[PDB]
Amino acid sequence: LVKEEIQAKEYLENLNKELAKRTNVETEAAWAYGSNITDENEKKKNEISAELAKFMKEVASDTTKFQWRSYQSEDLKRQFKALTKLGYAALPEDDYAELLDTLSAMESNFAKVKVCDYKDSTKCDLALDPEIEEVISKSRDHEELAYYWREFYDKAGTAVRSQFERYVELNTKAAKLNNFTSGAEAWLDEYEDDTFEQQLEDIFADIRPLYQQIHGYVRFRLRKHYGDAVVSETGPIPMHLLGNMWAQQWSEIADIVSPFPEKPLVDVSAEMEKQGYTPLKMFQMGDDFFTSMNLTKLPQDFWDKSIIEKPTDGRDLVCHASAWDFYLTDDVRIKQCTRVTQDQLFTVHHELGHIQYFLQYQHQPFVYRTGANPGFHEAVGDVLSLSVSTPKHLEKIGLLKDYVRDDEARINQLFLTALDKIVFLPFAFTMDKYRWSLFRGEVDKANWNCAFWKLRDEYSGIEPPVVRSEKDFDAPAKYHISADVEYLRYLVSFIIQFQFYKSACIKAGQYDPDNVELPLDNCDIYGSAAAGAAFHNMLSMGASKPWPDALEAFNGERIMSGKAIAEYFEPLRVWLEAENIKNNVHIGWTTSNKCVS
Ligand SMILES: *[C@@H]1O[C@H](CO)[C@@H](O)[C@H](O)[C@H]1NC(C)=O
Ligand SMILES: *[C@@H]1O[C@H](CO)[C@@H](O)[C@H](O)[C@H]1NC(C)=O
Ligand SMILES: [Zn+2]
Repeated sequence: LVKEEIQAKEYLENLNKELAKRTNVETEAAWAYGSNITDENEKKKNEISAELAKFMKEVASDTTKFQWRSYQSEDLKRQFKALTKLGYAALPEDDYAELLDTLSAMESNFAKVKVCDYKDSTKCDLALDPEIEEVISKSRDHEELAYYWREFYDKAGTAVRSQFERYVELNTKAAKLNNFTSGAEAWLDEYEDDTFEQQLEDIFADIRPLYQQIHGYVRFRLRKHYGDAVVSETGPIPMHLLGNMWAQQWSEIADIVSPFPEKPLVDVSAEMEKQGYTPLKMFQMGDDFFTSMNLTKLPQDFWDKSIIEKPTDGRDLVCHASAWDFYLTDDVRIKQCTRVTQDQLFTVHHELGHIQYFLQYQHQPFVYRTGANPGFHEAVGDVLSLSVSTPKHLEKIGLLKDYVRDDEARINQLFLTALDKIVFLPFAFTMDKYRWSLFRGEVDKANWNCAFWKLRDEYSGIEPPVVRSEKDFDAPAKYHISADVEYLRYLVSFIIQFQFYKSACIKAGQYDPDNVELPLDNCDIYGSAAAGAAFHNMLSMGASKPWPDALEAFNGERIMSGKAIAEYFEPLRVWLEAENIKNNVHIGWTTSNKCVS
């Protein structure tokens, strides 16, 4: 049994190596398909996934040869337990193949959406990225906005209802084969905490009043721009006016809702273009931020194999930005259809945070080469982006000029940041609240579409521009819903990234709550080896320990907390509460009239 444990340790070392080797090729096939959507690439991706699922079944069976619950090493026991968890690979081979086909159909559908131009309906080659996203972000023609909203949701959402239904069924079947009640419990398993969902309810409830104030002010300002017939005083905000196809962040309309329109609003896109920025330069700058913190420089494979601008050959691909670990040493890549904008610069850092994480844990055994939890993975790059976005940093790198950081400019900047960070929280929560409700069998198929919009109303106080019904199916028009990517990770990320940022800022000498010269919202951790060390300590652990141990390695904390994010926006909360009372701004909303059961 001491002998058996020694044998089990060698068995796991070899198994992890083999899993990394096989997953490398699965990842190559997935990369090929995602960068070039073809029936041939789809078939190879799905065959290799099927072969790997069959291997995982064998692995799970082989683990029963070892009396691993009697072993001394908690590490070995953790590895064995992770290797017993089959997920979708628990499905019978025919069901697994059908699930893969279903997922590919939805992903292909999303990637291939083309719409007709509003001004000339004979031009029908407008894609989400970049053409439709450009219109939704920049047009202030409410009819044009509503047209693109409808065309996109009809094609990206409604077209895949039947595939989505079958996916829900197979996801549920898989979950029950793994002894989870549903796919909701399967997803929640990744956080290794039986109170995790309630913890999020509690944090969300604390931040919700600030969201209500932001919502009310934005509606007030939208109504002043568009008039009562377009934006009602008391109803949910028509979502097509919020600058984003899913209304998940509202910073693209900052020029119609900024607190002080006479005072500066940071948008460095023009200066980036004036200075001849390219996607390459943007990625080089991100790399430089990480190396400035004494973290790992991007390896040669990254530069040689990444795709950092949209192809011009007219093939179909998934343009949704992503970061890829190929499970060797130093083979890590990003695929991004990069444009030279402030928003895209943040996305670059977001994706490079994933890459940094891959590099930091690449010597862990294969089973531990992943995030402490899914939210940790999403948070890394956003911590850097918070620094990148500060007037302090943008002035230093020459992208922001003639900027006086007076009280009004500060409110503009905090408000802009809140349009990205606070507004996203109810959005992110609803993406999984909706799917969990379907996974759990709590909504009859007859009510699936209005269940989606009811949640979007309840939590975000937004609604479609036009009346929808159960003849539409709108949820899959969000990438992650069509792609079967869990979304709670982003809610978790948006909370914990402020915990990481606050701690890194203190370690860098960039934040002191008692010093007016060092406010949290102007902290730049660029150049801080001390902040980098904290990242190294956490990120190098991968998934070797439960996430509270990874957090503790960073800053001694073990608890997920909304204190930091509230602290960041406290100056905005004070101003905004006073401003809404001053202007008699209506808070809250009536139930939406936009979904017919
Ligand atoms: C796209 O993939 C197909 C194989 O499915 C291939 O014939 C074609 O050359 C590929 N294009 C690129 C740019 O890789
Ligand atoms: C920087 O990182 C290297 C590599 O991890 C480490 O050995 C060294 O201690 C760090 N240097 C500083 C100044 O923190
Ligand atoms: Zn991400």
